[PDB]
Amino acid sequence: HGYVQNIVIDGESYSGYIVTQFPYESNPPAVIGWATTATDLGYVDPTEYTNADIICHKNATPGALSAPVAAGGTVELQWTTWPDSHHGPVISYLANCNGNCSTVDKTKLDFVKIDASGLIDDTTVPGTWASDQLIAANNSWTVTIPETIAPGNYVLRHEIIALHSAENTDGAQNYPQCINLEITGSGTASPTGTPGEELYTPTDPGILVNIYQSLSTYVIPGPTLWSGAA
Ligand SMILES: *[C@@H]1O[C@H](CO)[C@@H](O)[C@H](O)[C@H]1NC(C)=O
Ligand SMILES: *[C@@H]1O[C@H](CO)[C@@H](O)[C@H](O)[C@H]1NC(C)=O
Ligand SMILES: *[C@@H]1O[C@H](CO)[C@@H](O)[C@H](O)[C@H]1NC(C)=O
Ligand SMILES: OC[C@H]1O[C@H](O)[C@@H](O)[C@@H](O)[C@@H]1O
Ligand SMILES: *[C@H]1O[C@H](CO)[C@@H](O)[C@H](O)[C@@H]1O
Ligand SMILES: *[C@H]1O[C@H](CO)[C@@H](O)[C@H](O)[C@@H]1O
Ligand SMILES: *[C@H]1O[C@H](CO)[C@@H](O)[C@H](O)[C@@H]1O
Ligand SMILES: *[C@H]1O[C@H](CO)[C@@H](O)[C@H](O)[C@@H]1O
Ligand SMILES: [Cu+2]
Repeated sequence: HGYVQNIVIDGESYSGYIVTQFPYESNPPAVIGWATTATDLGYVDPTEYTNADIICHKNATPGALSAPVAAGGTVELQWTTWPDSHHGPVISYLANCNGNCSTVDKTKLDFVKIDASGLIDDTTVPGTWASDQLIAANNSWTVTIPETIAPGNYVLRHEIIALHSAENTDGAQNYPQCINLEITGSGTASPTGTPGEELYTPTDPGILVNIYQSLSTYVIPGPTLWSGAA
């Protein structure tokens, strides 16, 4: 359980959607993070992989703000304290809004995988994962905006999938978090994305998986990493 509470881009800081506070305010601030009803700080499970909740988490609505970032620059996402038990991959996607992201129809976002890390080392079961690297780096993850991606208004969908109960059908726990970015630069690529409701299935090898054994490989779920990615 947890959420993205802060975002840093080239020395400027942007509050996340503080789901522990904003849902209970009459006038919460405008932020680049999407609002969600995931008030218990929980997850989306595989029974919702074809439903709108998997896109940007439960009942999510776009943030009213966007953060500028140069193509080729970095975006740092700062999570709340992530529990070590929640081992799994850390996956990040960009989707062009082709318009103002704050009024986008989230079912029309086609997500391009631009960053993904999975099982790092399994010499001691259940292994060291991207989520453990995230914990060690001050509970944060940094992604690079591909330098060739065309400028525009994009959603960054940043996600931890916790696998500690994924040995059972519908056991995986997806924690997606969306923020709005205004990407600048001289990129010209418009890679093909995947609709959020088509990213994952409940039987994917990285989704239905028993991490309490030595794994020789872990297939990170979702579409292929885009060749333009860092
Ligand atoms: C989430 O959206 C559904 C579908 O419109 C709605 O029925 C439900 O009440 C919402 N849940 C909230 C706002 O907590
Ligand atoms: C994008 O839409 C939001 C929500 O209506 C609005 O507040 C904001 O001003 C818009 N951004 C621009 C650059 O027009
Ligand atoms: C570590 O994370 C906290 C909150 O998650 C943040 O306030 C702090 O600036 C971060 N430190 C660095 C060096 O990024
Ligand atoms: O449009 C998708 C396409 O965009 C990139 O710029 C190319 O390098 C290809 O490797 C990739 O498949
Ligand atoms: C490691 O070993 C497993 C069998 O457990 C294979 O499925 C995998 O391809 C790799 O060789
Ligand atoms: C667990 O054992 C497997 C072989 O099945 C190795 O691939 C892995 O590195 C770990 O030693
Ligand atoms: C082991 O093999 C799988 C493919 O079966 C890869 O996806 C993984 O990254 C590792 O190389
Ligand atoms: C990942 O890579 C494959 C080809 O390697 C593409 O077909 C796909 O669209 C994604 O960019
Ligand atoms: Cu949890």
